[PDB]
Amino acid sequence: GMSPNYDKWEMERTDITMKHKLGGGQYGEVYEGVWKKYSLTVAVKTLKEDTMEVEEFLKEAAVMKEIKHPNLVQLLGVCTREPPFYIITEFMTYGNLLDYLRECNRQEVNAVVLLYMATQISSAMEYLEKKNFIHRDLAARNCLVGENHLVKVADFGLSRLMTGDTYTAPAGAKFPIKWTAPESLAYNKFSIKSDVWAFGVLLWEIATYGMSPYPGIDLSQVYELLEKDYRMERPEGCPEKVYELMRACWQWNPSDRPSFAEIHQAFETMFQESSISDEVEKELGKQ
Ligand SMILES: Cc1cc(Nc2cc(N3CCN(C)CC3)nc(Sc3ccc(NC(=O)C4CC4)cc3)n2)[nH]n1
Repeated sequence: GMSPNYDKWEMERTDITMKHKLGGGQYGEVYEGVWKKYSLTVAVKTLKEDTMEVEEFLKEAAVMKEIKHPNLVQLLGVCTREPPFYIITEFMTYGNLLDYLRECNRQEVNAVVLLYMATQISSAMEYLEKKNFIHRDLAARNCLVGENHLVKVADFGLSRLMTGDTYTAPAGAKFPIKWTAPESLAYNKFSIKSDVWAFGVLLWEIATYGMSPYPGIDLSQVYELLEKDYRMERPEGCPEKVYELMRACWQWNPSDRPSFAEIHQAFETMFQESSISDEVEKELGKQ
């Protein structure tokens, strides 16, 4: 018999040491912290006093208690009973994937590692796909990097458990044009298929080591271009099979886009073969 107000996810703020702010203010009020009890470094997202976004914060916290996967950043606890609200998650030492890609050593982050990243992400999405959840904000900036190129998807502020086949965002809502599928931009309609489209754009960010999508193109012209069947070109050095998958993710009709299960299977096979090849190449100097 547990105590009356026992809540398995709650923890006292005093258990956490708050340190420096992370993400240079780009990700809101998030700080690096330490869960003293375990001398564990953790990430802590908080909410400013006053704020008119408390509901959004609680929802984000709620969703994280519902998902668990090796490639989804893990919620460790929350402080949502009174005033300063906290969301505590495992710490990913290398930060967000976009900056990781923009500052990496390409000798280390090579062809094999890029496929490994996409394989890990598709794995997480296959999990969400089968749970019938939508992420709604897939982008390299929303993925994190740990030791040994470990990659996990994060930022579930818009993640939704779907009841139907689609989700209609409220009128007036604004979205990241470059990662947003046409049906979403035009009718605010989202589905696992719109996440697939987004995944295609994320593959492109990986392939280009973090370049911003649709180079030089004006945001106001993106939709018109897509409608005429324009799509970003194959990045220099990007394997043909990967670009094909990319193009499949950008099929105009959501029903024509592949499933994450299919995407994951494709990358798993490409990663394996590419990995083997890399190890055999190293073998050329040591047997
Ligand atoms: C969730 C999470 C985040 C992390 N790790 C990090 C690490 C990081 N770094 C800054 C730059 N150095 C060179 C490397 C480490 N910068 C950020 S910037 C950042 C901070 C927080 C969030 N997201 C949240 O707190 C969400 C999950 C509720 C996203 C990006 N996040 N581990 N776990």
